[PDB]
Amino acid sequence: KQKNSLFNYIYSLMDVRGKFLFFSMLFITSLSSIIISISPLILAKITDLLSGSLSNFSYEYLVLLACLYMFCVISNKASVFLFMILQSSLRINMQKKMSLKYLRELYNENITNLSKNNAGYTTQSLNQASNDIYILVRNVSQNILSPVIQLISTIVVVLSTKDWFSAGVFFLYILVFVIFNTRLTGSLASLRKHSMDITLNSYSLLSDTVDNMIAAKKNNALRLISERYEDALTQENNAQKKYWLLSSKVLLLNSLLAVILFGSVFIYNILGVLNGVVSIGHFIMITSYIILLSTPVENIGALLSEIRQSMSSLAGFIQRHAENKATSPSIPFLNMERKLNLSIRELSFSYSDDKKILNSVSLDLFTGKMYSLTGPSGSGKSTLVKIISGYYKNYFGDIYLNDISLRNISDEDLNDAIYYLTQDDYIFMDTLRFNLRLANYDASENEIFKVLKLANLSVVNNEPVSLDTHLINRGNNYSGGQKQRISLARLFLRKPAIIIIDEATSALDYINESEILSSIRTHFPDALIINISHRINLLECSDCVYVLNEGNIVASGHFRDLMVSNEYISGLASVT
Amino acid sequence: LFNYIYSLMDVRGKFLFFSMLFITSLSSIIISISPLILAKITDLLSGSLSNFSYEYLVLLACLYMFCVISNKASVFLFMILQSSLRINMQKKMSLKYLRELYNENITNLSKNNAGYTTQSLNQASNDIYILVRNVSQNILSPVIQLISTIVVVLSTKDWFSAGVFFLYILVFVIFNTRLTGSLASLRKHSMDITLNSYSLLSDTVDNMIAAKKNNALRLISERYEDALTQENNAQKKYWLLSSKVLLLNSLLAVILFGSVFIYNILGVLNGVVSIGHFIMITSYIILLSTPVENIGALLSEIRQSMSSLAGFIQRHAENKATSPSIPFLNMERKLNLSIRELSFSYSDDKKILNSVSLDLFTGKMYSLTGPSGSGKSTLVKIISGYYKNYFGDIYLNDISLRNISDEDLNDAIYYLTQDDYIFMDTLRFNLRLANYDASENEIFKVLKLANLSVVNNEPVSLDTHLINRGNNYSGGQKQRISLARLFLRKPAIIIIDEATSALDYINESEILSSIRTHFPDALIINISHRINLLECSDCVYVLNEGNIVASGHFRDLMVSNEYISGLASVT
Ligand SMILES: CCCCCCCCC/C=C\CCCCCCC(=O)OC[C@@H](COP(=O)(O)OC[C@H](O)CO)OC(=O)CCCC/C=C/CCCCCCCCC
Ligand SMILES: Nc1ncnc2c1ncn2[C@@H]1O[C@H](COP(=O)(O)OP(=O)(O)NP(=O)(O)O)[C@@H](O)[C@H]1O
Ligand SMILES: Nc1ncnc2c1ncn2[C@@H]1O[C@H](COP(=O)(O)OP(=O)(O)NP(=O)(O)O)[C@@H](O)[C@H]1O
Ligand SMILES: [Mg+2]
Ligand SMILES: [Mg+2]
Repeated sequence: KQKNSLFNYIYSLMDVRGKFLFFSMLFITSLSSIIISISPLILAKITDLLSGSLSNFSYEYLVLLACLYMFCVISNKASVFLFMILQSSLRINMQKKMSLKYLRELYNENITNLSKNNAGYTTQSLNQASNDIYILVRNVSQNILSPVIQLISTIVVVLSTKDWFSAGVFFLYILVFVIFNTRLTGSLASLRKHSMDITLNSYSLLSDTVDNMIAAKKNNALRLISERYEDALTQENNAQKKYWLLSSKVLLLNSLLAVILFGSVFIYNILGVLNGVVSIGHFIMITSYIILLSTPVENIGALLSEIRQSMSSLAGFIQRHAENKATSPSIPFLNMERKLNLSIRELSFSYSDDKKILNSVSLDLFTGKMYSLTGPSGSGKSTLVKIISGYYKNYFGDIYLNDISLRNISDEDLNDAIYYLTQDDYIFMDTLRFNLRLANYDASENEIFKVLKLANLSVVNNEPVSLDTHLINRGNNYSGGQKQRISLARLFLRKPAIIIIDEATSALDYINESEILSSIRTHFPDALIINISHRINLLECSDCVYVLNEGNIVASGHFRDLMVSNEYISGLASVT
Repeated sequence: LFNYIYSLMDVRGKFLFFSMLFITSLSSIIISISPLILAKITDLLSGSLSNFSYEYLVLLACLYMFCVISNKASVFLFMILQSSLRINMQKKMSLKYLRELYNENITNLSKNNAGYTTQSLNQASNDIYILVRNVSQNILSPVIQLISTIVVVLSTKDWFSAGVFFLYILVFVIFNTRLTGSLASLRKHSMDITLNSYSLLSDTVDNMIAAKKNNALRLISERYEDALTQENNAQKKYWLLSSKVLLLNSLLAVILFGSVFIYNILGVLNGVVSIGHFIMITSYIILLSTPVENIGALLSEIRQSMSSLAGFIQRHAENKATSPSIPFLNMERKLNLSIRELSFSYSDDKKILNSVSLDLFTGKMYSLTGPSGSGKSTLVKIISGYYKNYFGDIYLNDISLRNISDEDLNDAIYYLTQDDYIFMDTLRFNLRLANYDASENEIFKVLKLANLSVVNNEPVSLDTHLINRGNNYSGGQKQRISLARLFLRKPAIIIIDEATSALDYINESEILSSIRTHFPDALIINISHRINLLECSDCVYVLNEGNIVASGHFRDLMVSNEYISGLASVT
């Protein structure tokens, strides 16, 4: 079932130019194997014409024979050069389509599955898959028809000259070969997959160490960092050496078998020539076939190995990138109301198992009102808003948005209705313009600059901020607060019903914090605002405060009614 | 360059490399006899065909088989040694890179992402591979086969054949070297665009959640599709030149060797040339393709893998200022900080620190505040030796920062960064980052002081597996990992850059209490917008647009300064 899907996926990556280049590669490889299977006869015809006659033969016929042999050799090499030219053209062709499909496949993945591995891993995963496709494209376009043509014609012709021992031992070899190799192909594929996986693990650890280099540098941790990479590389070498040995054994055994079987056919025809039983022409033909047969034998060996091993390694890739999907019913044409109310009913959640993060959160929130959510680090404020923001769908209980459940809301509509301002910032290495166009693609130069004022990012160090400001990796080109302001500026281009601010202002000064938080309520008057904070002034300003403790909502109501009643908020209101 | 590749080979590596060179050379000696054995077989065919002529034909046919067998055994043996050598050189290459990356400056490290550095290793490893190959295979072997050919064809006194043969190698080596550089430049430029593309993929994948939640598939996809289009165009430009060189080299071979074939045909038809010699000549024409091909590779591959490997050494061994350092410095337990007229720019375009003049002392806690963009982080980063391109001076008990080794500075100062850097590993590993030699107990002791010894009424295990960017943990729990690291370290200066923002008053005050307890003589710089730290400090410093605008006690500043007055009014 998955075998059919694999080849259909490779075929789909080929546009019209791609399909021609692939069939041209198959044709040229097939045509040249026809032509080169003629050449051992030409050689035999040259040999007899000369053998016996004492320079008494048609010199014009020898020239015609020698020219035909040359045509064979020239056309076969022209074919090799033409195949590799078409091969690289098809690699280039299929490359772009493959890479975009990956990015688009990664975008449609769930946050839980995305978080599982880093960039180093996903980057090298594409690498392996691309190469796996390449191998499969090659093995199909080159090692299917061509070795069959050359092996069929060889037994047909040697059978025609009524040499039974030669054609016999020849057919015996292809039989013993195809059996022996298939009986060891899977054993190689498993050893190769396990290696390639360890290789991913190693690239994963390199990107992890390089992304956190400053930390390792400042803690003078070269030894600790170096040793855990050195361990990964040692796991890589050992996995590679295990493949190497099996690969080397198969090659040595296949070589020894060829020497024993084809060596006998060579000795047999030598004795046949010495006892006048066999002609020299025929002896040269059998000699010519023994030599010619190596490349189709090689191309079969390759196909049996390469097709199975690249199909195994490519199977594993398609699995960890298209699998994780529960159901998701969604609504066909939903046009959400400008005013939305949130109703969380007996919400329960666990990230893993054994430990529950949200016990039975029951809340009811309404349009145009600001609410504060607080609790100790580990209560699950972020978790709760993440679930409201559709990060996770594996939850017990229900969440409504004006009668409509979250389960029946499309991820596109949900993201248009709600805007979550994350605890950590996500700044793209690009222009400031690009980082803001993330929020709204169709936004004009003015709409974007207007938004900079709202996020207090229109002027930095008495200088006007350019929309063409290049932003370094993780936006570390900008201050902690300036990073927060990028993410805040995004909100102003968006048009949501619910606005979640998860400690999204923590890096800002008292002036900026208040001005932006003011601009949010001004710009979005009907927006329901959930605010996560450990600070009394941010809790004070809200229409109602909710205290989360160990998964359950322990206290509700006005801040003043809570600053003495509740154990946590009294703990906050310890200062002053 | 070649010394760097050679250095990557241990004793087993050097054997495997020389075995590859030897076997490649030996097989080219053996296979260069081959056209003469074919000639002798053609000679015998036009003879008497006596018992002895038949026996001689067989012994001859066996020698040609030995040639063909030994040449193929050599191919199989070479590829076996090549993969063994790849495996061998692989580890040594990769660690040298990581160790080279560790010794790089923060400014240069920040320039490119992991996607880029990961694929940069990929390209260089492959460039080494190619070079190892072209040297071990395409130098002695084609020379042997080309020399013996002209020598033998010259011996049989065929001047036109040996003439046009020598003419071909001459026209070939000239034509190709004329186009090699043009190919290398087109290939390097392509490989660089390839890095740019991997860089954009890792940038997009690392910030996927952001792009997902902003329904930005179109903007994200478009950006990558543009990069891929820049990649294809750069690749197609190489492809065309590569394809043209190959077709022109093929057309030259057809014209030159085709003439040698027609000449010897006419020589055979006019009784001038024997059939035995005519075979030997076509046998030499056919044999010559592989050494011509290996020279075609050597010429083109050695140049293009040297160009792209030159670039890799340039960007990974340069941009070093000076650093005079100190031989054996054993820093005093008590250190005072003296910043005198400090000025700094990141990109010279704008000044970030105007003329910061400060003086700080042992066992005293100081607070630094100001608006976002004033330069609090910048200043402490310079104190922490992140940057060295600064005007003015910074002392540490008479000793200047400029004369302090980055290792000693990192032992004297401990900077708790604005953003957290959690390693995807065990909690144990994240804490062992601070001190390698730390025992299981020293590490658990530190978990208590960090307020991380219990999470959700459950005891925290040192074997807790931490996901990419530590997103397996809460904002505050992340901050606590970085804080726990400080307790394994032994510094004189402790900088806390908004390192407790994600913590509530209780824990913020509780951890900051255990810091002062465990590090009594430590000078503490605290960057905070909150007041529960500013009020706790022995002195407050207000930074505004690069210059230090206010000093003294917090209470004396919420009277004098409007910024400190307004900040305190948030009660
Ligand atoms: C003139 C000479 C030209 C060359 C000759 C070409 C012959 C090609 C032979 C290719 C495949 C044959 C099958 C290989 C498995 C045999 C090993 C064997 O014992 O296999 C037992 C199983 C099938 O093998 P498998 O599970 O895949 O694992 C292989 C492993 O060796 C289990 O232990 O079934 C049978 O016993 C039935 C076998 C018959 C199936 C098909 C026959 C078609 C005949 C040829 C037509 C196949 C189509 C391709 C070629 C036209
Ligand atoms: N991805 C994750 N996998 C497993 N557990 C997690 C994950 N993220 C968070 N947790 C745990 O769930 C608990 C609550 O996490 P979270 O919702 O981030 O917290 P919080 O209450 O908002 N804390 P804080 O923002 O730091 O003040 C913590 O004890 C975390 O360790
Ligand atoms: N790596 C960098 N490259 C270029 N400019 C930078 C860099 N880091 C900081 N800046 C700029 O320097 C100024 C101050 O940066 P920084 O020292 O982080 O700030 P801050 O005043 O401490 N702000 P904050 O901690 O976020 O509230 C800002 O205008 C930044 O854009
Ligand atoms: Mg949180
Ligand atoms: Mg800062």
